[PDB]
This record gives sequence, C-alpha cells and structure tokens, in this order.
Amino acid sequence: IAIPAHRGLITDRNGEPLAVSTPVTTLWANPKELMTAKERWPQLAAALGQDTKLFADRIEQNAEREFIYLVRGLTPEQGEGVIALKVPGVYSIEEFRRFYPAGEVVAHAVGFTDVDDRGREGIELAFDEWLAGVPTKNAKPGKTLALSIDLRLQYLAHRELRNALLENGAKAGSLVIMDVKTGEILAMTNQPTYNPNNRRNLQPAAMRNRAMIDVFEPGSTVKPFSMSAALASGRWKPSDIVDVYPGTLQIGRYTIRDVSRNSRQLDLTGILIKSSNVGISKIAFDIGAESIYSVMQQVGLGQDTGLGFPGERVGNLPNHRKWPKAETATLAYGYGLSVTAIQLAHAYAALANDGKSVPLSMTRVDRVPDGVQVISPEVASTVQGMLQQVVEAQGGVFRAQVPGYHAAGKSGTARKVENAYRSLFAGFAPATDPRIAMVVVIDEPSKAGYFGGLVSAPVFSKVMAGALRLMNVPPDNLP
Repeated sequence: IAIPAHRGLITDRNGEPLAVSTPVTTLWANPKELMTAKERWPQLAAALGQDTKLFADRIEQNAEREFIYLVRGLTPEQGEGVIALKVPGVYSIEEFRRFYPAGEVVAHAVGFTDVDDRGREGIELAFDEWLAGVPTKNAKPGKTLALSIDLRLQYLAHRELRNALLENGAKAGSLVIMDVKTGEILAMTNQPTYNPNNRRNLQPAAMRNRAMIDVFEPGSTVKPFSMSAALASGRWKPSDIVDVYPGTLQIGRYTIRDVSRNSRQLDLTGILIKSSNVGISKIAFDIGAESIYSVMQQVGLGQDTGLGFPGERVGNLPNHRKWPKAETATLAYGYGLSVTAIQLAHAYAALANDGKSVPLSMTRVDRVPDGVQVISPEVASTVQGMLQQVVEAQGGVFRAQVPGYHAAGKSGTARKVENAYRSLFAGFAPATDPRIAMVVVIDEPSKAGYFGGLVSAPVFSKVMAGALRLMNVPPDNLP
C-alpha cells in the first residue's frame, strides 16, 4: 500500500484557512461477512439513514463480492458511532475531504479539486504540484500555500459587489483590489459565484472567473495612459488647451463623437474630466499611436499576466507599422483594444505606484520584486493629480469620492464586441500617496443596452473606504 499524500493547506495572506483537507470517515463492508449477521441489518440500516429493504437489497445483490462501500464522507464522530455497533463485516477507513471554509466568497480564486483529489480550477490547479505531494512506501505531504488575498477585503468586496448588482438588477460583475507597491491581488470577486463545497449542482455561468477571462474594450479607462504618452512626448503640458467644439470630429469617412458635446476649449485635465473622445484623439494625432501603444503595452494591457491561471485570456493590443487616424483615435479613447479586469487593475497599479510596474501575484509577496519604471515619476504624479480631479472637481465623478480620503480614478463604458454593455470604474487611493488600486466591472447595470451609466463608482467608494480602513491607511483628506 503506497500511502497517498496529504493535500496542502491554502490560507489567505494572514493565515485564514481557505482550503483545508479535513479528515472524513468511509464505512465499507465485506458482503460474505455481513451475510452472517442479517439480524443486525435493520439497526445498521437505521444508523446509516437508509431504508431497511433498500439496504438489505444492496448486500444480497452484491453478496458474491468482497468489497462494497456503505457510506463515504462521514465525520469522524459519526463513523465511530456505527463502528461501535460492532456489526460483523463493517470496516472503516479514514479519508480526506477538501473543504473550503469561505465557500462562495473565494470560489473563483481558490478553485476546487475533482473526485481523485486533483486540482481542476483556480489556485488548486495552478499550484497542484505544490499542494499535492508524492505517494512500505513513504508518502510526503503537500506544501502550504498562502495567497495574496486578504479575506477581510474579500468579504467586503464580495458583499458590496453583490449588493450593487441586486440594487441595479445587473447580470454579472467583477471587482479586483490590488496592492500597488507589491503587485499582490488583495481581493478578486466575481458574480455570479458558486459554492465549491455544494457542487451537487454545477451552473456553468457561475464558474466563470470573469475578472480574468472576460475581455472588454476598456473605453475611457485607458485615456489616462494616452495622456501619459502625451506628457512623456515633450509636446504637451497640463496647461495646454484643446478645442473640442462641436463635440464631433470628422476624419474622412469616420466621425469621432463625444458622449458630452457641450464644450469648446478644455485643458488636459478637462479632457479627462469631460472624457472627451475628440480631445484625446487630437492629442493622439499629434504624438502618434506608437507612443500610446508603447505605454499600454508596457503597463500590461493585452499582455500575459504570468499568473498561470487556467483559461486566462490575454486580450488583444493591436499593433501596426502604419497607424491611420481611425486606428489612432480608437486606440486613444479605448475602443481599439480589449483587456481583462485584472490587466486594467495591473495597469492602474503601475500608474499609482508612481509609474513603476510590479508583476502580478496571487501568492503572498515577502520580498517585493524590482519593478520596471514604465511611466516617469513626474508624469505619473501629474496624471495622478488629474485623476484626483476627475473624482473631485466640478462635473467630476463625485459618487467615487471616499470619505476622509482623496480618491482618484476614471469611469468608462465597456463594450464586448452583437455588443454588450459593461460599466467600468478604475481608480486608486489615497491620491496623494497611493496604496490600493481597484477595478469595478458591472455587466449591464439595468439591462443589456440600458441608461444606468455611472453605477460602478459608488461601489469603488464603499469598497475603497473599507479597504483603506482594514489596512489602517492614514486619511489624507481631513477637512
């Protein structure tokens, strides 16, 4: 008997158990031996919770066999209660059942194991070799894995994303919380979600890890990165003015149209506040799409994350030797590419980390890796101040303001090309010394093609406020 291996424990970043192999008890029987004690069967059938006739049927039907299971997955205490009856032919072997104490809250991140206790999805699959040991014959146990997830932030993001969808009647949603300095994924919740313990049913739409496999056109949420390429070109400064009247711009056959068409002159910050597609397009025409593509590619948009998660969609950041005006514009205002919510959070973390990009991590980061300075500290600081103005200035996204803090971020309207409406908000806080980056995705707020609009911003406000408190970040907006 080459003994099996004990599956390693998965915890959150602070040791809270997320996937523990708990001991269970399995009762089996030798039918030829049980046949000599038929008068014990009604008592034994009752202790197993089974019908007297149906239980007697199983034994007599498999009388020539010498091994059948009576019941698997019992608790140690319940298994000893039946063994205490000392019915001839009833034997016991203690097994291991994978249990997930957090249940549906970390379902998509943790994943699950199959019948042969092998990693099938989530972390259970990405670290299956690490969590499963090797099978007298000596058997070594599996190693412990501590995730980057903060279970406190995870519970917060889960219930706030759930409460927001029920309030608006949305079909689905995603929320990613990220530590901008360490690259750690502090929280990643998806709706709808399933219970990995209660897998009698198996709804396929609930097992969808949308934060990593759903791709969408980020829209205005990448305009800060176009602005970053403008500021790094040496041709634009924050006081420069762009004329966006009358809210439309004709480029040959196509016509760029702004969502709000009530502006004429805007400075660079007002282009972000008003979220003008015309304004960001005129900037892109001057600096060229290559400088914008380079920034988006360096912050990870459309790039492999390196997390090794199953089903991870990379997205698509198109590249061209020669960029026409149409492809330049659509890239500049976020409809010329497709990303995941994880990639968008990673890119915002770089901007918040004063322009230094750090590799994503699903496990706890002890030694912080050397970053890549993608955006200069001076340009990153300037864009940070602009995104703070997007949230705090006149006509800005006021629903995203965090009480007692200076928050910064950008709202968008994603499109999955038949097309699908998603509401986006990506941000970080505190604006004056960023610690946390967050991306909120809401699939069709009211309905598919509705008029809800800014629905993700209030979720950003409530979750960021809680995450800053849970991490004891000092308030920097004390009036």
